[PDB]
This record gives sequence, structure tokens and C-alpha cells, in this order.
Amino acid sequence: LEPFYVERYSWSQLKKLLADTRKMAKAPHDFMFVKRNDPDGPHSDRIYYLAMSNRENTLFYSEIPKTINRAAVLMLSWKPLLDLFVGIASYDYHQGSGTFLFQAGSGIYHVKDGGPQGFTQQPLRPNLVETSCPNIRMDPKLCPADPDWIAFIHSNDIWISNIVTREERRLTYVHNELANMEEDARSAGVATFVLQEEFDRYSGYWWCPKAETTPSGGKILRILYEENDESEVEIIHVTDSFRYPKTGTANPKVTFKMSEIMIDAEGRIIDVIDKELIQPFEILFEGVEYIARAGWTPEGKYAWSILLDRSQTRLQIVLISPELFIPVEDDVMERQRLIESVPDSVTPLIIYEETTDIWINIHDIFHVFPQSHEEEIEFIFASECKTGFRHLYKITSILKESKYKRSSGGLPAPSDFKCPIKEEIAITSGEWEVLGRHGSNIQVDEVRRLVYFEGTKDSPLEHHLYVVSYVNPGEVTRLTDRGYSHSCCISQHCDFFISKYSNQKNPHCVSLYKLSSPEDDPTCKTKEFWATILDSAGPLPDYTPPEIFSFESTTGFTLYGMLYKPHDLQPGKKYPTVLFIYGGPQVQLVNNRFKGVKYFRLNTLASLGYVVVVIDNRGSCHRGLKFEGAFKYKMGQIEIDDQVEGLQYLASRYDFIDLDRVGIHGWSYGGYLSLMALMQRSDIFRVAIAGAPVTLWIFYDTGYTERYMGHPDQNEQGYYLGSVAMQAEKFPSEPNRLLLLHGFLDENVHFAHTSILLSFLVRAGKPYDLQIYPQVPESGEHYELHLLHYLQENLGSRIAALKV
Amino acid sequence: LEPFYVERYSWSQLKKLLADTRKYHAKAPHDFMFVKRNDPDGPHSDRIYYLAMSNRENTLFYSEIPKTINRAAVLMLSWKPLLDLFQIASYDYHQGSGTFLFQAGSGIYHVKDGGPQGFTQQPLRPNLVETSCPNIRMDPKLCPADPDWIAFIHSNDIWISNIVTREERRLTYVHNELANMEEDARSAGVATFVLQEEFDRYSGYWWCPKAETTPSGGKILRILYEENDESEVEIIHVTDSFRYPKTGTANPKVTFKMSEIMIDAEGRIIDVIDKELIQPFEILFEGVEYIARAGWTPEGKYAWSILLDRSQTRLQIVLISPELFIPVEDDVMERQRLIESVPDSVTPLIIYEETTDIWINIHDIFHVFPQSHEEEIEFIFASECKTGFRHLYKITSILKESKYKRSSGGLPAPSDFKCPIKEEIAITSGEWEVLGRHGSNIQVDEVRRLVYFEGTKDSPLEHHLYVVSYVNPGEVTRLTDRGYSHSCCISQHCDFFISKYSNQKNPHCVSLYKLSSPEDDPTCKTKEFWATILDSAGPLPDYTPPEIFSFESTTGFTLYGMLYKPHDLQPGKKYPTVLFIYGGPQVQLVNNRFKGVKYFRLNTLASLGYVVVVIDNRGSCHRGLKFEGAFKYKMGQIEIDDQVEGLQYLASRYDFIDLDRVGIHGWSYGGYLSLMALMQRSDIFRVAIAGAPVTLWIFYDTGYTERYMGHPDQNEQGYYLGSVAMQAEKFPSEPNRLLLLHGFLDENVHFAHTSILLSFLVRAGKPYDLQIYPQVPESGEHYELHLLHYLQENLGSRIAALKV
Ligand SMILES: *C(=O)C(CC)(CC)C(=O)Nc1cccc(CN2CCN(Cc3ccc(Br)cc3)CC2)c1
Ligand SMILES: *C(=O)C(CC)(CC)C(=O)Nc1cccc(CN2CCN(Cc3ccc(Br)cc3)CC2)c1
Repeated sequence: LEPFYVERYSWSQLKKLLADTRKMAKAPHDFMFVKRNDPDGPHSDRIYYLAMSNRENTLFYSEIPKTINRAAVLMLSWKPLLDLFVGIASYDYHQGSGTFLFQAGSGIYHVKDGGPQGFTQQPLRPNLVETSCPNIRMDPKLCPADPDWIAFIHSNDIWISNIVTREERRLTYVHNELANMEEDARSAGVATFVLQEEFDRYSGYWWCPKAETTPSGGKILRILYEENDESEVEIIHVTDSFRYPKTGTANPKVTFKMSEIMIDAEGRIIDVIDKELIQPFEILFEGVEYIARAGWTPEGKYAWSILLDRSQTRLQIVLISPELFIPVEDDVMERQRLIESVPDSVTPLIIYEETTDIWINIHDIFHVFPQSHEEEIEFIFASECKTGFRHLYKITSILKESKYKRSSGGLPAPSDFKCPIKEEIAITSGEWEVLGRHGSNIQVDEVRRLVYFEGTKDSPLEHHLYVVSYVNPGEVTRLTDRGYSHSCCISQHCDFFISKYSNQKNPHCVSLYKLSSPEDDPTCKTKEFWATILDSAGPLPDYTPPEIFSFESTTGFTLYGMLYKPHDLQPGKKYPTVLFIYGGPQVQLVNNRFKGVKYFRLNTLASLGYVVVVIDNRGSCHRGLKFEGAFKYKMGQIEIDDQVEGLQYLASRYDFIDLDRVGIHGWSYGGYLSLMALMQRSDIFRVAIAGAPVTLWIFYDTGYTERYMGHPDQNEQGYYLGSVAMQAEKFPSEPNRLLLLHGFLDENVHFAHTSILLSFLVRAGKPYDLQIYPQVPESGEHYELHLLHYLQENLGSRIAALKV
Repeated sequence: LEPFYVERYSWSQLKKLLADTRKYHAKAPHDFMFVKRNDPDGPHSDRIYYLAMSNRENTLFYSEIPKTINRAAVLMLSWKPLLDLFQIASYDYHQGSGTFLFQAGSGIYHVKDGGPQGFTQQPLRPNLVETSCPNIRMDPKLCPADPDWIAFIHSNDIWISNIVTREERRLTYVHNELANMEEDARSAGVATFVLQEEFDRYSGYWWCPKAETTPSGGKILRILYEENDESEVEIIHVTDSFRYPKTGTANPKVTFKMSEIMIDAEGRIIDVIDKELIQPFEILFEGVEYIARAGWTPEGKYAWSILLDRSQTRLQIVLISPELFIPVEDDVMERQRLIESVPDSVTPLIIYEETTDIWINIHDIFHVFPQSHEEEIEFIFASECKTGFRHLYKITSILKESKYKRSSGGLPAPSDFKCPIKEEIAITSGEWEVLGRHGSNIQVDEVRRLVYFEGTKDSPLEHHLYVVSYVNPGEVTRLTDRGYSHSCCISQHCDFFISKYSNQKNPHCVSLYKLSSPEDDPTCKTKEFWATILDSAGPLPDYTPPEIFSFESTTGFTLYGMLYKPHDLQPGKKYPTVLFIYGGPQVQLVNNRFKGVKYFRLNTLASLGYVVVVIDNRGSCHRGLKFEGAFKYKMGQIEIDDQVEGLQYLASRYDFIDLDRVGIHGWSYGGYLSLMALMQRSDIFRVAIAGAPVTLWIFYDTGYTERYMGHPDQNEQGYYLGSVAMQAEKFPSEPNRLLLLHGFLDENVHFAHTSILLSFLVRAGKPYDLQIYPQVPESGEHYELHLLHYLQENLGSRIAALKV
């Protein structure tokens, strides 16, 4: 077996090869179905969605016909909703009025369609909500109880504004804009860094969905909101500063607050009264670090919240009445009556609690049914804690009076607020998970008593839509067709669903499917193709996809992988190998989806004469909690074994793989593992190429690394062995093997990780190559050019072998 | 001619090689002072105090100068430690009392020796100057009028302290340590960044050398000081804040202040009166931007200052009477009363003014004789503005009353303060310069009416000590021996001089020389070796020194260079050349000094089989102002021509030079020219290694850049052509030719320079290599290791030749 050598292109030649092969907007999303209610008309519903037609992301609509010509395929035409000459990231809507509310760059706008007014046949002019606020307004939301009232964040304080009457008013006075960030670190209604970046919670205030009518003729509106104090949180810089809770250090001091807003009969604000918790957050919510999720029950009786402890091994779903909040009062004497007056039976209600010895994965599945009984709450939740796979559970919890009393003046023990679990039925089960992250959620048909959900049941390589009864869980019907991975949303009316779908050979496609039942059985569901929303681009003419392989690992698990064979493969020749890797939690690289957009250059590597390989090691997602928990306290230690094992599987199966010329490359956690690969297994990996690597886990934030490695004090050995900067001596003492890539202005994986590794590489007397991208297509073009040229000169070409 | 290729060592072998050649390898005695013993029975005439080292702290030593020597033998002066080790970079001294003052770590200490109290025979214990000041005290100075009083700087304000009574007091209230430096950017008695970095002025206050006695039996002590406001100056951050005046942008607002301190008969402070100039600085000193130097006349009658304009083409010497300062008064009537109280005859006295079409070079030479006439002042100054070479000039200026009167209410016209010149005599002349920087200065013997000075009269490759009369200047006697470059100081008594000397073959020695006259003529001076202070290490066996060469350039100047011939030079073989370079203003690499300490590694390159070349192109110092003025407005445009001309001279003279394997390397301005070399002349230079280079003149400071390039608006093309980051597309599209080296925390040539270059190299599609030193001997050893390997792999070795 002779060694294949890649063509030794010059720098200018390689650049021209990439500019030619290089020569992709956001697919329709955030769908919403509105019924026409016109017996005489041809359409049943109108759908609204956000999409990109190099254009602005904007609102569109399409008409859903009552019947279709089944010999033909219906292409829905995209009608623009807005009359334009930046982008809309998201939008709010209110069914009873037809009111849209959205943000577009610097402005908060509104229009009306599909309400009691009716349906437009032409683009609508966006109506600016006028303001006196100097700076940018963020996170706008319609009040569900009254669509004339919006809310938004301005300079870390909550504001409200009436779109009809032009009235505007600040609700919180927690921050001053002229004051600097070091002295003033408080905020209201805003999710802080860690909750946005590690828990995917972006809003920090929640409109109460119902209005309480006052005897006078007016009404009371409410806003639950978190208030944050980041004073004791660590500060860091980059070429102004921000608050980054480094692992083992302080997270922000949190609490819940209620803004109570009084309006008269004419829609004019009578007064605003900010209210705080009757006892501090630490007392009521013992051991809780993070407010992971929050909201209200359907009728606004209780606020709810999903609460985590610091270690993220204890989760709590807690109901919170508005009666628990009392006015923020100056005078302690006037205040003391307000505390005593609140009854002792009015308590926080921990309606659900669970624990794990691995970690809690937060998700967006949580559905609360209407209250049939004052003493009970009925809801669907998802959890991995019972079986190690995420499954839907229908739960009923009794709302009994707490044994603890506030008049006694004592402090409450852990279990004082626990509610008894009356019922707890498993809706789903098996060796596969329900998806609750990144848009995946449930849709609950309350009439037919069904629940739609996305799952890995048919394969860990494909997401599919399913439906099941929640009253008597039996058969789970798959609604999406096999051979594609899907991403779906279901109409609020539960008679339609849309799927964004693709597989390895075919680019993404968006289609509408009508749902039906047989007359005899409403429980049973069938689907029928209705129309195309976005047609597939067609198979890319010069992109050759990889083959999804697998193998039975010594670890017990099956491990899946992608293999790009070298193009124009000559028999009796062995080829240089490039291992691409991410390998960290919350990500799966290997699945039946189209990879020719993001990972197009893995094809390009195959075209040059490289064997590209991707392998999802233990710790990757969509394989259950036990699979994910394999590296708890052991980040860096187990991942390369999996990668090497899968690499050796392919080597004995395919002798076109040269094991002597193996390179590895990854970004972020992939860069981390690329460095570990060169440190631990230099016998296997000739070159490592680390992009934005994590080199030292004490430099990373609380929410992420404490979940997977615990508090640093309790795991000095795990933090040591998993940090590459504290093991610089283990890198090779020969150059052209280690390449570091990093942006200067990196917000997640700071340049500190790179420069501390560099600082320790200099101590150890070890060689490295470095590239920087100080601020953009230009950087990406240069990265790919430099990367290919590096693999050529130090791995693939004939000079590569002669260099050693 | 066969090409020689260097032996391709591994990274471990090179590290080892460097470690062994380093294994065989301290501040030489400096800041000397001669104190007379005054004992007609003792064996010693003088004791000499000096700062010196032996990896030890730099500390004060003393040595005994004997009245006679054994003239056959050679006397080694033994170093007696003056201080007892603690439970020093500079020092102050009071002759009449024998008081030493110096900062050592956080503390300011004092001891007594060589005064009335006599001479110690053992080390003294340093006495701490006690303080209530929280922060570190800087720049301690003794009041020459009273040795009980010191001044120091603390949190950018001036303080004083009495070392007998322990009274401590704050004189200025200009800065608040609590306030952040965006708000608080004022300082008192401190030289700002540009004046420390580009003019070598470190102190910003000056004690008046005499005390004015009061009627009560007390006295008035005085301190002249500069007050700086840096509010309008540009700020930069480096991984704390910096006030960095970028070229074309604002320098600090400056003024002179005067602090009148009233002391009673028993040495207690009665009062402190802060005093400002009668009219603002801009009115009294029209056109002045920089306070370059300042002090007092010997009798404390006037303050003097050397004032520069922004272009640095006008130098003034002004006398500033203490009568020009009135107290600070917020009250408007009280202040207006004080202006009219000062006579109109009290005026700034511009005793000297010069101009040039090139630039003013600031120096430390300025000597004022005792005032005989109240309307005449006599002084020695040095200047290049007459002949183009720096020479000593004795001047007598007449102190007439100005024509401008403060009562008339107008503003002074630009020459109203200019004194007439009664006499101006050249003490020296010729095609060579007097040295006035980096310790070089004059010593004026006022009895014999001679001036001792250092200069380049015998050669531009050696500094020598000379003496000449200032009354009837004729014969200039060289006092130092040929075949060595010298750095000297003369005893205040003018009967001794010390020389720190070396040459190309011999490491540095420090020897003492006694001065005498023949009995018939005190004007004539002879020298005799007296004793050694520091013995030579001897020629080191490892180190082969370079040969100095010269060539007659086409530009009309002789240009000098150094040549390291390869070690074990083979017949019929051509070797790879490394051109090492600085090539910027104020520096001379090529002279008859020992280069085996700092430039040892140029010898190491010759031991590996490289030809090493150093050439002092036009712009270098020690060749007069015309030679230096070559690149006026044209930095980066002429330097490489001279380098390439000198290299071609050596090539046709020596067949062992391989002109197809030339690399270039340098730091700071040498890194700049290394980039320019690869950009302008890719034909000659294969590889360029640029260390901490200026890539953009608009990012460098005012004091340096505007001196040589003028203001950017006056020189659009020079700034474009001279800034390499503006011309990234002119770099090669072959990799392994450009290596950038930079520290991350550099505060002179900032990382900004490299990061913007990288941005434009990335945007232009050009390859580069990069190494960083995030903060130390480790950094240096890795730099050397990487630099030898980089040249091996990309210029010298066999693989390098194949790699093209
Ligand atoms: C890591 O998680 C972060 C954020 C997602 C943060 C540190 C990161 O930095 N991601 C990041 C940085 C730079 C570029 C990308 C996009 N990435 C590049 C690699 N590409 C595969 C590939 C492209 C070209 C060639 Br040649 C080989 C391989 C996938 C997309 C992400
Ligand atoms: C430039 O003037 C500055 C400040 C003095 C500011 C940018 C500077 O950075 N100087 C600087 C940086 C780093 C190292 C030095 C010391 N310098 C290195 C080169 N050396 C000669 C040499 C050593 C090794 C080899 Br291999 C070849 C040549 C002289 C000392 C200065």
C-alpha cells in the first residue's frame, strides 16, 4: 500500500480554488395559524411566519386552501405582511384583536391582521410606537389581557406604553444610565449573561395573562419579573466590560418582583405599585441559584417557575401567588401590618421536585391544564430523572396549606412547601428521548386529549413528529416520513403541522401537512401532504455527502460517525486523514441531515485527497442521560478514546486510511479536544488545529462548567486533568504539529484561554503556530485558505513527509 | 560556488544548544561621586560612592582613593558596602551634611556619611522616612537649602517630609486617588508619558537651592513644578488606563507652578502657599508645547527652562523669576489686587533662541556660571543649529526690561521677552559631535576655566573624553586611550575621572584616572592610571567578535557596518545571510564596543553557518544632524536602500555571501524596517522577522513621530508610504517569508500596531506567521529557540531550499 500525496498547490492557487468552489437565507419559521372563518371563501386558515426572501428577515403570510388538487403539488406563494422599501428576529401576537408587535432594529412597531377587523390583501404599513426614551428599547411584549398595552426593557428597567393613547411610563427604578457599570450593577426584566448563554432564557419579565376588574370600573394588570444584582459578580474586559460569573465564583443575587398597574375606565394609568416578596428569595426558595424558566398559569391565578440549585442536580416547579407580594415600603411601621395581614396558608407551592446524580437538562416543555378543582393542579412536564431518557409525564399535585406559619416568626425547613403528588402517569417511555430544546416543544390538543411531540424513537439519527393520548397512553403514532430528520411545529388548532426536513443527500425543505381522524375514532391520527412552503434547492451537483457509519464500542454503547471517502479513490493507495470534532455536551454532529452548507468544506477536503471523519463520542446528545453523563467530572479524559476507537474501526475496515498521517481539527470544545488529542495521543495524531479552544476550565462560566464538572473546590483533580494550559509540558517538542486559531474579540471563549495556554507553552519551551482574526467573510476566507495550506504542507503533501 | 546548508537540528537539539552556550553567562558601577577626606595624616584623598551589582540588588558601595600608588603594581579598589541589608536605582546627596536619600522598594530611606560627622568604617543602617501616606512614594529629593527636608510624589501630588521632626505635609491637591482617571487626569510634579519616553525627563519638580530668610528667624523654601492636565489626551487600555498622546492629537495642557513653604526658627511649617503664573502659560510662552528641561540658577535667583514648540524646530531657554508667581486666589478682587502689585519689569527672559529646518535634539548639557552683573547672565550650552554638529558654546545674554507692560492691558508680541546676545563663542568645532545624552555631560572647572566633555572627534566609532579652555578655546586634549569606546564621569573637584570602557574584542572595564597639570601651565592636562574599579572578564573563548567595515556610499556618506564571518569557513561555498537591523533615529549599532553581551546570539548564528550583517543606514546618530536628517518626512523610504547597498558591497567583496538566501530581523524600529524590506524589496529578502514593529505612524506618539515626520496633515504621502499596515497588499503571497513577534502588554509600541497589520494582511489575502509573549527569561529563551529554528527551516537548511 503506497501513500497518496495531495497536490502541492501554492498559496495563490489554493485561494483561487476556494473562491471558485465557494461560488442560503433563513428558512420560514415562527409559524402561526389563524382561521379565516368564512363559509363562502376558499381558504380555511392563513399562516404567518418569519422568513428571508441577501434580504431582511421579515413577516410573510400564505393562504391555506380548504381543498387541493391531489394530482398536483401546491406551492404556497409568500405574501409580504409589511409595506417596506435590519430584520425581525421574533414577534408577538394577540388573537382577539389581530395585533402583531415586533422590533425591527431601533424601533418597536405594530400592525393588525386576522382579528375582528379582518384580513388584508396588501402589505401593511408598520406603525411605530412613539417614545421619549433616548436609548434602544428591547424585548417588546403585548399584554395578553389588554392589547393596547405593551411592555419593553430600556436601560435595564421595565417600561410600559399604550399604543392607542400614546401614554408611556417607567415601572422600575433599579438602574441609572449615567452611572457606570462597576458602581451600578442592578437590572430588572433582563436575563443575565449565564441564563441567556447557558440556559436559553432571554426574557426576564412575564405579563400576567388576565385582568382583575376593580370595583371602580377600571382594572389591575400585573408583570412578574426577576430583579438581578450583579455587584459581587466578576468583571472582565475586551477591546467596555461585562459581568461574567467565572466557575466557583458568585452568580447574581436574584429575586422575584410584581409590578401592579392600575388603569381607569378610559385606559389611563391611575397608579403603579411595585411589590416585593413577603420573605426574601433565600428563605422562600431554599438552595436555589438559578431561575431557569418562568410564566403564569392559563388564567393568571399563580405565577410559576422552574428553579435549580447551584449544582443543577435538584429541579423544582413552584407556583407563586400574587398574594405573596407586598408593596415596597419605606416605613417599617406601616410595612409591619402588610406582612401580618397576608394569611399564613398563602405559601409557595412546590408542585414538583426531582433529583439526579448526573445533571438536570432544562427544556421548554411545560403545559398547565385549566383548573377543574381549587385544591389541585394538573400539568404535563418532561424529565430524564426517572429512566435516564426524556419522557412526558402527566402529573397532579394537591395544593394543601403549608404546615409552616409566618405569624410564628420561625424559618421554614426544606420540605415545608412540598405538595403531595396525587398522580404521575408516564405518557411516553422507551430507549429514546422526547425533544424539548431549540424550538422543539409539545402541542396539546385538549379536546381529543392528545399530545404532539418530537422524538428520537425511530432512530438517534432522525427527529420525528409523534402523537399520543395523555389520558390513556398506548400507541405512539409517527406522523413524519422516515429517511429524513424533521423539525416541526403544530397549528394551535391541531389540524395542521409544518415540517422543516432534510437528509444527507437533500437540502432542507418546508412542507405543510393536514391532520385528520377517522370518523369512528378521534384518538387516531393520519396526515396528508397539503402544500410546499419552501421547495428544496435540489441535490448539490458537486457536493458528495459522507456515509453514516457505526460500530459497537468497548464502552458498551453504539457510536455513530460520518466518513467522507477521498474523491477519485485509487486502489492500492493509503490517504491522509483529517478528523473533524466537536465532542462536547448539548451537540450531535452525526445525524441524517444535510451537511453540505455548514460542513461543505469537509467535502472540499475529500476532493483534495483527504479522508474526513466525524465521530460523536460519549457526552454528545440525543442518546440519553447515561450516555451524556459518561464524562461527568472527567471532561477531556474519555473523549479521545472514543475518537481513536472509531478511527481504528475504520482503519481495519478500509485500508485506504493511512494511520501515520492523521490530523485533527475542531472549534470551541472541538479545539479543546484537538489539543487534548495532541497532548494525550501524539502517537495517533500528527497535527492538531485548535480553533477558539478552552484551555483552562476555571476561566469558563458557572452555568456550563459547574454542571459538567461540579464546583472547582470539590474537583481540583478533574479541573486539572481537563485543563490543557496546566499541562503544557505534555505537548510535543517538535514544531508544525500544533496550530492555534482565535478571534481577539471573543465573547464566549475569551482570548485569555489562548494567551494563558501561550504563556504556559513558552514556560515549557514548546513550539506552536498561531493565527488571529482581530475583528466578516474576509476572516473566514483566510481561515479556510490557511487551514488547507497548513494540512497540505504539514500533513498531506510530499514535502509534508520529507519535512519530519 | 556550492551552497552551504546549516545542519538541520531538531527543536530539542536547538533548545539544548542554546542552553549550553548560555551556561557560561550585573550593572557596572555608576552614578559616581567624589568626597574629599580632608585628613593630612590619613592615606586617602577621596572616597568614591557608587551604585553597583554583583543576581543581587543594586545598592550603594564605597571605595578609598589613596594619595599615592605603587606605579609598577595595579591597584584593585575593593567594594565596601555602605548599607546594611534591609530587614536602589538612584540617590540624592547633600555635601555639607553628608545625607544620602534614596528609594528602596516601597520605602524612602536615608543615611549619613562623609559630612561633618565623618566617614564610616562599616555598613550603615538605612533610616526609614516615616509616612502616613497609604500608597507608594516616588521620586524622593533632598532640599539642597536644608537637608532635614525632602520632597516626594504620592498619588500624582507633591508632598514634603522632615526627616528629623517627622512632620509630613501635602503641597498640592490636584489629584484624587479615589476618583477614576476618566474623571481625574491632573498631576503635579510628575513628567507625563511622552516626556519620560521621548525626551528622557523623569522628574517634574525642582527644589530651589537657596532659602530666603524671614524677619522672624524662619525661612521660605521653594519648589518649582509642572502642573499637567491630561483630560483632552487620548486614552488606551492594556490587559489600567494610559494617557497616550497619539500623533496629530492633543498633548497635555501644561503650566509652571511655585510652592512657597514658610518654616519657623525651630524647623516647623508655618504656612504653605501655592502660586500660579501671573498670566497663563500660553500667553507668557507663546508657541511652547513641551517643557523639555528645567532647574534653577546656582544662587536660586531664577528658575530656568528649555522650551520646545510642537514641531520641535524652535528651542528657547527662558529665565523665570519667582516674582512672576502670585498666590492662587478664587476671589476676583483679591486676585486682581495681586496682579497690579507685581511690577511690569518682572518678565520672562528668553536668554537663548535657536531654530532648525531638521529637528531639535534635546540634551542634558546646560551650565550657568555665578552671576557677577545683575543685568548679565553667562552660560555654557550645546547646539547643532549653527554648523550641523553638536558643539559647546559659551554665551552671555543681557537681561533688559521688556517692552511689553502688564499695565497697558495688551498681550505680549512674540519677541518682547527676547534678551540680546552680548557674546557668543564657539568652545569647540569640527566634523564631529559633543555628546549630551544617556549620561554624557560636561564638567566645568571654574578655577582653571576648563570644560571636560565627551565626543566623536577621534572617530565616530569611539566616544572619548576631552578637555578644553572655555575662555580662549584652542587645543582640545583627548584624555582617553585609543582602541576603546569610553563612557566617563569627572569628579566635581576636577582632579579625577572614571572610564567605563570596552572594545570589539574586550568586555567592559571600569578604571580610575588621576588628572594633573605641568607646573608651568594649569591649562594643560595629563592623565595617569590610578586604580581599577571593575576588572575585565577577559576575552571569552566561545565568542568570536565581528569585523567593523565601511563603504563609500553613492549618497556621499561613509556608512559603517559589522560583519560576522561564518565559523569554520569553507573554500568554494556560499552561506545564507541574516541582516540584523535597528536603523532608526537616536541609535548607533556599529561602533568599537563589546557586542558579546547583548548581541552574543549574532555570534551563535555565525557558529551555525550564517553570515551576519549590521549596517548603520542614514538616520543613525553620532554622525551629525545632516546625516541624521536624511529621512525627514520620509521614514521607511531610504533605510533599506543603504542596507541593500552595504550588502551588495559585501557580496562583490566576499564570494561566501549568498544573495539568494538573505533574511532580515529587528526589533521596534528594526521590526518596522524588516517589514519594509520584505514589502519594498522581495527580490533581495527571503524572510523578514519583525519584532514589536511600528506598522502605522498615526498610532505612535506626538513627541517622537512629529519630530521626524511632522504633523499628518502636513505629510499625507510620508505617513502613507511610511506606514506598512496601509500597504498590506504589497506583501508576498508566498508563506514562510513573514514572521511577526509581539508582546501583548507592550506600552511603547502597542499590540494595536500588530493587530491592525494582521487585519489588513487578512483582508488582503496574505500569509503570515505569529508568536506572542503574553507577559521574564522564559520569553527570551523561547524567542531565541523559535528564531533559530524559523531561520533553519525557512532560509538556511536543505529542506528550506526544497520548500520553495
Ligand atoms: C464555539 O462553540 C464557538 C461558537 C459556536 C465559540 C468559541 C465558535 O467560536 N465557533 C466558530 C468559530 C469560527 C468559525 C465557526 C464556523 N465553523 C467553522 C468550521 N466549519 C467546518 C469547516 C470549515 C472549513 C474547513 Br477548510 C474545514 C472545516 C464549521 C463552521 C464557528
Ligand atoms: C524597541 O525599541 C522596544 C523597547 C526597547 C519596544 C517595541 C522593544 O520591544 N525591545 C525589545 C523587545 C524584545 C527583546 C529585546 C532585546 N533585544 C532582542 C534582540 N537582541 C539581539 C539578538 C538576539 C537573539 C538573536 Br537569535 C539575534 C539577535 C538584542 C536585544 C528588545
